[PDB]
Amino acid sequence: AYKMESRIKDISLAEFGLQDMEIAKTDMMGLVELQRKYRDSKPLKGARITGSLHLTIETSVLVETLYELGAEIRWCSCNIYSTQDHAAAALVKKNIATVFAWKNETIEDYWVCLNDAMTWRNPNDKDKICGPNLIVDDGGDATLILHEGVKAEIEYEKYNKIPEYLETELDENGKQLSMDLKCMYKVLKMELLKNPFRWRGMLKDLYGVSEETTTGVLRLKIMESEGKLLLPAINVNDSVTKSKFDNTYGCRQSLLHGLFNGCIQMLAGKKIVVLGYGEVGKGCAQGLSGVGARVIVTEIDPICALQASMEGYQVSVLEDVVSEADIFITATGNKDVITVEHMRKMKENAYIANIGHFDDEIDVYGLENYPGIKVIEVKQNVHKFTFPDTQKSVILLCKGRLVNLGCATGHPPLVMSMSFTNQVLAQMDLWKSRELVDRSKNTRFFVKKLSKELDEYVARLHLDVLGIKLTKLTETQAKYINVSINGPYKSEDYRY
Amino acid sequence: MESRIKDISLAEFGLQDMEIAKTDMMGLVELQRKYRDSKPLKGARITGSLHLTIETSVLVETLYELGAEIRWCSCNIYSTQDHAAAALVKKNIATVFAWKNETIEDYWVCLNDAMTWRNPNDKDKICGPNLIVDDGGDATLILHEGVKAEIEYEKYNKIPEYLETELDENGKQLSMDLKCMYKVLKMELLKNPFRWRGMLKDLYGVSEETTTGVLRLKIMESEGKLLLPAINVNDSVTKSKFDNTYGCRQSLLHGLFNGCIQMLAGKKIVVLGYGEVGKGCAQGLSGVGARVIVTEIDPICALQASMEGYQVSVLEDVVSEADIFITATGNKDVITVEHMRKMKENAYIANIGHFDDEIDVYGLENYPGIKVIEVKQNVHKFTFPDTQKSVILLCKGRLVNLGCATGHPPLVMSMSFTNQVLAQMDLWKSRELVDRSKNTRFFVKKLSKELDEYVARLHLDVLGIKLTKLTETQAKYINVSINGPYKSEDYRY
Amino acid sequence: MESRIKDISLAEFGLQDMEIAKTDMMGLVELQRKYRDSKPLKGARITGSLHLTIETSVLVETLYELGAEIRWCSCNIYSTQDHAAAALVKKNIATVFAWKNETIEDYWVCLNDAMTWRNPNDKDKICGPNLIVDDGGDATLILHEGVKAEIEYEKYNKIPEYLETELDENGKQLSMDLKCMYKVLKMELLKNPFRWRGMLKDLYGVSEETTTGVLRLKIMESEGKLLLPAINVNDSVTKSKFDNTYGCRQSLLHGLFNGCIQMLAGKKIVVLGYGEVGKGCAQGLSGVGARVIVTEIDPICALQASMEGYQVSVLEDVVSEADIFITATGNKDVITVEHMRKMKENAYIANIGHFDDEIDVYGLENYPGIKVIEVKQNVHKFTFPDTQKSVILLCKGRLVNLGCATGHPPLVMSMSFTNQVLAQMDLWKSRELVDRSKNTRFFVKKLSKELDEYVARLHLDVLGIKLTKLTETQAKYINVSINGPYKSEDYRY
Amino acid sequence: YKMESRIKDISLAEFGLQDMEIAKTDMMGLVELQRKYRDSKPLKGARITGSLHLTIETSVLVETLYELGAEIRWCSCNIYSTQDHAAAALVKKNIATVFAWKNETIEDYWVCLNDAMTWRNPNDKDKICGPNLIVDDGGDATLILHEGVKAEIEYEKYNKIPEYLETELDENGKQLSMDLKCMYKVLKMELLKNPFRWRGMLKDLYGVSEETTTGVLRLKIMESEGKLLLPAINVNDSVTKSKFDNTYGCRQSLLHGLFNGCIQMLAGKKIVVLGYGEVGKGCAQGLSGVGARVIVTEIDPICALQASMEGYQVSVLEDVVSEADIFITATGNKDVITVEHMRKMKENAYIANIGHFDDEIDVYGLENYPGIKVIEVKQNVHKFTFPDTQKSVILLCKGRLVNLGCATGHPPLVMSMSFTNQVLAQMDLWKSRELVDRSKNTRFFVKKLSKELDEYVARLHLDVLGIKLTKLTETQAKYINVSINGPYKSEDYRY
Ligand SMILES: NC(=O)c1ccc[n+]([C@@H]2O[C@H](COP(=O)([O-])OP(=O)(O)OC[C@H]3O[C@@H](n4cnc5c(N)ncnc54)[C@H](O)[C@@H]3O)[C@@H](O)[C@H]2O)c1
Ligand SMILES: Nc1ncnc2c1ncn2CC[C@H](O)C(=O)O
Ligand SMILES: [Cl-]
Repeated sequence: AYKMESRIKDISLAEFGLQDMEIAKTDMMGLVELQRKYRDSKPLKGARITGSLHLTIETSVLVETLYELGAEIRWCSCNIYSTQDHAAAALVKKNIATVFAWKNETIEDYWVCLNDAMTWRNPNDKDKICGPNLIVDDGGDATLILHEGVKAEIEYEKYNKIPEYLETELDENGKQLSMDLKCMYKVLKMELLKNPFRWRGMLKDLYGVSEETTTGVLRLKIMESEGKLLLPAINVNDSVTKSKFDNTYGCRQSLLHGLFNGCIQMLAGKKIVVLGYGEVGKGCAQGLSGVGARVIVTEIDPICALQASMEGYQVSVLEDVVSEADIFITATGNKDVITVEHMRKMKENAYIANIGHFDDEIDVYGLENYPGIKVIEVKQNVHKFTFPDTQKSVILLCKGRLVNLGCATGHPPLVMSMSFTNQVLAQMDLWKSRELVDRSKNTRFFVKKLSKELDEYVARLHLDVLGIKLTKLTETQAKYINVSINGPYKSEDYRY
Repeated sequence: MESRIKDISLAEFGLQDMEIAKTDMMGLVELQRKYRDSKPLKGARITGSLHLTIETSVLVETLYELGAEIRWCSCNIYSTQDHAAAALVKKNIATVFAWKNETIEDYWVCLNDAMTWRNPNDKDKICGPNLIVDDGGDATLILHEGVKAEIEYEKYNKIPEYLETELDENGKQLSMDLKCMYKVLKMELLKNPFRWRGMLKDLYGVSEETTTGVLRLKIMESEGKLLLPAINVNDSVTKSKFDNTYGCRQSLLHGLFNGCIQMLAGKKIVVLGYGEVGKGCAQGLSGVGARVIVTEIDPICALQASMEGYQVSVLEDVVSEADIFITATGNKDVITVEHMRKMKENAYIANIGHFDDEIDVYGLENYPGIKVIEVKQNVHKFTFPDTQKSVILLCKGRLVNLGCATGHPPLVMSMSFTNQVLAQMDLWKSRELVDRSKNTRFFVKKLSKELDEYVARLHLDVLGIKLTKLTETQAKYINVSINGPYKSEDYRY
Repeated sequence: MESRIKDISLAEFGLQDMEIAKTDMMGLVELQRKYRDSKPLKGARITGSLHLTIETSVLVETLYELGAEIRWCSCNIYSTQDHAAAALVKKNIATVFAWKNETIEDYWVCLNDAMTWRNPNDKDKICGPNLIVDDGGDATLILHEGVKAEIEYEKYNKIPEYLETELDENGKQLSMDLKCMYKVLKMELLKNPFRWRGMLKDLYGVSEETTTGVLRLKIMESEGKLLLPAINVNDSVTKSKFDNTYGCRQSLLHGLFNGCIQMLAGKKIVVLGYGEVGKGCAQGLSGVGARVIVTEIDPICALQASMEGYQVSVLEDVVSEADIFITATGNKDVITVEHMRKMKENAYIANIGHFDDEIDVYGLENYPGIKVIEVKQNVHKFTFPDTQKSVILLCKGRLVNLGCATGHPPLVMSMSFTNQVLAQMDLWKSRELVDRSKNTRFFVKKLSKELDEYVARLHLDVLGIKLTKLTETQAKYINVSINGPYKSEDYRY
Repeated sequence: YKMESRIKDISLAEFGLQDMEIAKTDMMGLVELQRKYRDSKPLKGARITGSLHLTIETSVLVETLYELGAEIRWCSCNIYSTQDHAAAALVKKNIATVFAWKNETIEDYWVCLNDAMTWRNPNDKDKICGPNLIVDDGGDATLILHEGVKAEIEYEKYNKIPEYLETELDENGKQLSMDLKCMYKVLKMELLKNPFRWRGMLKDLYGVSEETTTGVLRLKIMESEGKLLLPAINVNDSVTKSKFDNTYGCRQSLLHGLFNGCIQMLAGKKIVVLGYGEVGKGCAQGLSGVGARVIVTEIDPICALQASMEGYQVSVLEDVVSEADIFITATGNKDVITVEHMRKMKENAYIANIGHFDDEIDVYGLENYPGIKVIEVKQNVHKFTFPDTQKSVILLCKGRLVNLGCATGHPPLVMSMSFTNQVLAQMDLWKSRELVDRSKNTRFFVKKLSKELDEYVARLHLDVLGIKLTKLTETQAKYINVSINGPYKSEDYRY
């Protein structure tokens, strides 16, 4: 059932995956505790969960936790390069989940895999096609294919034909659509022809989505302000134990791993430009400085720019340092941060990489299609592009995809356990409140966050890993600072 | 002879990494530009025993462009980058005996093969190298032990019984490296017992790369047993204060990130030895949030660690609570099987020193009832049967930055190897001064500060460094020449 | 397992009746409409021991639509309606072990089978239910007596003596229900002596339907021996004040009309017990002209009967003159063999309490030389040899409304069963809060007044009830919320 | 006896005899008559044909007539009211020759009645004759006799089978009821066997005693038109019959009929009782007894006010047809509930009749409505669904008297009171037989039993319920102007 239906690279790699999961668990005490505490009561019993999140060894422990808490699971990765095949094999081999993921997927297969993960069959009702009850999303692709599907079906009924926007290679104003959109549209057209009520049919049983990253939250917020969000949502990224640990300390280590694997050069003494000084950019700069690099920051936000200056970093606009810098790292969550025109001005063998969720930060398409460009594969997922006029080259790590997961194996278990403990709590919250979702009356959905009580709980579960000894307030002390001995200890607007 | 590498087809990826790497190896690039026409090393036979990385192939390419004939092998069983080896053979730069994941027996055969040259006058007769590039002293050791073997072979006119026994002087099992070296020596005594002493007539010197190899040279020098001139490359300022410190700062982290799946942040990481290597390791580990705890025998180095805010303890007081252990002492028996049994569940262990001796890997592997599983390529989890607790060892205790990663980056290696080429050029030009006819003793010397500063000058443009020029009056005030040297001989930088 | 019922071909009749019944079971209809998609009981395994009537079939259907997997049996040998059981099996709504006119032996086997679940992981292993819907407490009893048996079994490493004997502690013959339960318990000790205790880990609660079952839960709670959380459904206002009262007002009459051919008008009919059931019985009997005489032990209840114009006497003073006797006490030995021997020729006897213990049927059946004839299905005339006098007993003293008729009608059962579904949802939603690690003590609780009023709201439309709404000023004056609850916790309605 | 009888199953006999003995504990009037007259046998030699629901209670009536010396033939007066174990008991003991079973077709009903009226000549094997006396309930036995006589006169007048017997329509061109077509089918058949059959029975017919209101109505109509062909006794209007059986009997048996046929709770429901006469009064009382909200319909202003005095709403069917839950007809009239009323009722409304005939409800109109879907809910209970509205109504036992169609009728006590009147009426008719002159006058009347006998029936049942009657002193008897032994009330007293 699980092996037949799953689509993975190689099932024989399962044991390596299982051994790694067990080693990782020494530090993932949040997930370990959740399994110990809830594997019998099963708070997610009966829930069909579709996950779209980089299928790493850390993610396998997340999936395992969901499974032990009673859920059935279908999973895919949210990036073509991030899957670790031995982690994927472990899940399939142990019948923990039906998996559709492998390292180095074509963009076409990426969308087929996501759609496959969203496609369920109900054994209690003639194996009728249905959707998930809950979604674990990272970047919003699962949430996007649902909403774009609903949109495609409404447009389909309106004129009783395939929408024209799904059959063209151009967008609203003559520009070539990204390959990801063309590949998603190809799947949406394929599903309209099979059943044009598919996506709307899924809304009946869908009780929520828990989003992992900043870019996904951005997408959720935009839908919410337009009144187009079709299901409840929990913003996992903005938990303190997520955004202030994963985004920061996780990248501090994983960026370096990615650069070490993709870039052969010494980082020490190099001028490295970190574009964006947010939670991710802060961790990146700290890591880079930690190994002797001279970090130059770019920012649009005056507060973040000043914070960078307070840490001793030069803050410049890209145009003033593009011709002189050695390495460029985008961490903005924005688009067109590094253009082809910027690339043409870079010094010989300047390295370029992105750590934001999507490749849009760098004009990778513009570079690959530059007339007369020459490309060489330096190593797996590292390419050198040479311009014909100047004969100068630039080296791009993993086609602009998040470098820590494209050129390395992402953040280590400890911080992923903090992030994933929030995910499990979010999934439990959405499932346990499923009765309160009413579509025949309200229809308007919102984005929320987990309570500070839970947020603090995530931190408590990981203290023993590092031998942290916490102090306990006396009754008189608690009253003095106006808090309960058991927390929460900070006001809702506290920034840590 | 015919090169022995893993796969010749990897050559293009190797040549391509060499060209990228050269963007930063301006020392070697300059030496090639300046000396490729005059070829100051023309006619020289050079045998090298040094981790065959991409950075090393640029060193080999540089020795080749300067006119030397070359034979090479790696000085560790796991440090060879196969594509780098392939690039060298593909362009006939050198005859190579190297591949990643060699057995100890094959390591010694490769080395022996790299030292074997054929007579440029005759054909059927054998000879040795003129110059040696060594890292750790293994090429130098086999030469000396070979001579020592041939001498005692003639005296008692039979195979010396220490080459046939597996136990040492104290009845304890010899290391696999010694047994495999002794196996090779026995074979050469039967094939030709004048081989090692035959090489002495044409040996003009050795240039040693690392602290541990220099230690071996100094011991042979004090006993009056050194058989050729030697240049200590490790102790150039542009080698010891850059490669050992800043190179490890980045390469230890690379090795740990590849071998150890866990987060270093917040972990109590013990760095055993706070010398040039240890200092760099500590700095890197701190750079990614680790809590570094240092062990030392030298009260000066211990105070230095404390001045950078590090706790300084004895291993026995922290072995049960620490998370990761990193040996950087260049000593032996620093981590014992008894230390390992007291470690917490899934504690990580690794060595960055030149030899595996720092950790008792043999005692671990041969512990009664031990259970071992391969976590990934060159990472093993050992589980003790009495406690059911496990420890994870990176690459069987071999230098972790080259066993689980690709070693230091090109910039610092270019500085280290620029010193190697200059040392080779020095030994070669001074060959007439080596007089064998009268048993004169040989010595260990270092490169001049003039050349040491030169190495630094050649790499300033890589990082956009702008040097200030002294005025004539300023130069006089501090009593130096405008062109250097700028510091007295005992300056520590 | 495969269901064990009388006849699957009766399914269509059952399905039609269920559909007609739903016209009045608007509590269950609404729960299905509102929760069939979200499924608040999804994945829960529910075992039910409750008279399998058409009304119960709609309860089961409701639990199923809300997501549970279900196994069901009846809590009386005569109460199952075969067409109701067939409907459930035909539609795959539940696995059923029930049929009308079961032997006492088959009754305990059916209950035991209903409690047995195939483990979804290891198809070759057994497990128990997560939740239990009980009526009278036999499911709860067999579980607790099972645990007791296994503990006593390991304590002396042999089958406990009390399970292998036909006598009770005082040498008196055990009731057939106990002998048959014990038979099953001995059979399970030999198969798997960890069965019952193994079920506890996944047991989150029991919701109890009737007064007698609640008494049993209350005794276990005070002794500290209750093994799972419990919800007392009987004592919801929308249950005890409707089903027990008005349900019996109609179903007692239906039972009597089917079993007793004689006219009720003018007869002296003794109603033993004037509680919630007796009150309804008395009202129905006098509604068709009978002269009701009440017996009571409670002075308050006795006064209430007197206030409704009924004579209140002790059984002895009227046993020789009364025509019909109806027990509604929930007690035992209310009608003894000696009472029966003093009754007039052709006196009728029936019980409406949960268990047959109210009448000494065993003593009657085993009276020496007693003659018995079957008047009709489940109606027997016993003739004493010494007096030649006869008494006519309805369905061997089993609850007459369900033994000689089809029990209460759908409207009140919907009110009772809507309470059952809410209790099950409550127990399932808070399953994570149950813990057996800390070795905790379990309790009996009741549903809130908010939910109790909601049950009533769900049934107002059935009868065209137009409810008045409080103004904001009125609500403040009587100190309540416009949306209720409207009465304090101790309010008696 | 066992030779001719047509019943379902003789093996049910033991259960029937056993129920008879249990029933007799309360049927003290019948037990007393048997004890007083089994030796003198006042009905000795009388041939009695009965058409009255063959229940256990009726078996006791037949046993009583048999003990009193009569030869008996019996059938039921409804296709669903027979209890098979009761019929079997009579056949096994040779008490009577029986033609009756539960769930007869309408064709079989009339054949059974015709067979119960046919007697073999006591002085000849070959020839056939009629009964001496008739015990009738609803008037069907009486009807077939008169219609038979009418059909014989018509047959001889035009020397051919009367054309109203061959067609299946009435004067208006409307389809005849199935009971009329099947009766005519039998009357046509008998003209071809013996066209003097019915007139030949007159010679020996000494009278009929009628049980129910509807049968009496039929008798009163024949009497007023000068067409009654034999003396008749109105049993329905004895005080110990109409004020007990009709009222208290239905109070219990309507409920038993409803509880068996209708799965729903009666409490709180709006239940319409159409007709508030002796039957309706008892019905309303029983329904209220179990919490129903009774709504009464009436054409009689006196009866309507009576219902209002007991707290019942009085409405016209049209004003409540859309909101009521259950409808019970107790009028003895026709077309009280039409198809159009049925089409307006709420989803799953229940409909039933307790009057003697199904005519009160347009059952034929419902069954033949175009596109109607019908399903059997249980034995004798059907759900009918309309195609345009998709709404349904559930009819109990095709509109036949519900207490006997869906249950087993009144209990023994009141039936004993009704049947003690029947036995007394049979004795009176038989004892006065020589006062019937067929040669002289063909002017027959309907009379009732005297108040003395009426009070006697009540006396015979007082001990069943431990009733203690007070005795008048001589001075008290003179003061209220009655005899110490009754009668105690004037003839017009209404009780
Ligand atoms: N047949 C049904 O459908 C049905 C429905 C509901 C409840 N029940 C059962 O009916 C029984 C009574 O239920 P209830 O809710 O009326 O209980 P209750 O406690 O309200 O009433 C029982 C009454 O019996 C009286 N009593 C006890 N022992 C007596 C004795 N020896 N003599 C006289 N009176 C005595 C008590 O004083 C009490 O008032 C229980 O067994 C219950 O489970 C049956
Ligand atoms: N990249 C490297 N190539 C060759 N040798 C390397 C590299 N990184 C570290 N080493 C080890 C040499 C170093 O100078 C030492 O002394 O051990
Ligand atoms: Cl839940």
